[PDB]
Amino acid sequence: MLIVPYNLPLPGGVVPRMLITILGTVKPNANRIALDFQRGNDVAFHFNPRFNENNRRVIVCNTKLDNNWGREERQSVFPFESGKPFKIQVLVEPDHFKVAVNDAHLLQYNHRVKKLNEISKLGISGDIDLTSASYTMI
Ligand SMILES: O=C(NC[C@@H]1O[C@H](CO)[C@H](O)[C@H](n2cc(-c3cc(F)c(F)c(F)c3)nn2)[C@H]1O)c1ccc(F)c2ccccc12
Ligand SMILES: [Cl-]
Ligand SMILES: [Cl-]
Ligand SMILES: [Cl-]
Repeated sequence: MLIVPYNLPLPGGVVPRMLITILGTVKPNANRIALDFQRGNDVAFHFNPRFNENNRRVIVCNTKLDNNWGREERQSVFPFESGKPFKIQVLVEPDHFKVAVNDAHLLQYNHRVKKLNEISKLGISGDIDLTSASYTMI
């Protein structure tokens, strides 16, 4: 019910206490999903489930500055399943983005991009049916 890739404007950027909620369903034969919190052409926070990286499922997080990817942060907890509905919650906290999937804490990602108020778009892409994408202040 939303078209992927989908752009969600974040007006005035992000700020601590801002909660972003993404609902959708992973496609049957999924390979990849990405959420990109963007500051212009930079990617402040890339959140990238890979369903088949050398026959392993991994989430890769990173930042893109001046077209260059930095040091990846990985982990092995992988809550997504092909064919199944998911909820991703991204809570902006003072020193990191905090991600929970299906109401279970997954990971945190320390802020590398410091101008939070310039992180003004969220891109959602890859092998999903996207139901909804929104934000609220908690
Ligand atoms: O391409 C690999 N790595 C290089 C780069 O790593 C970055 C993070 O450090 C971004 O994820 C880069 N990236 C990812 C995307 C992307 C685009 C989309 F439209 C999506 F829907 C999506 F989910 C992801 N765009 N840029 C990626 O190309 C990669 C290397 C070795 C392996 F073995 C891989 C196995 C499966 C998938 C990817 C690989
Ligand atoms: Cl910055
Ligand atoms: Cl700021
Ligand atoms: Cl896409």
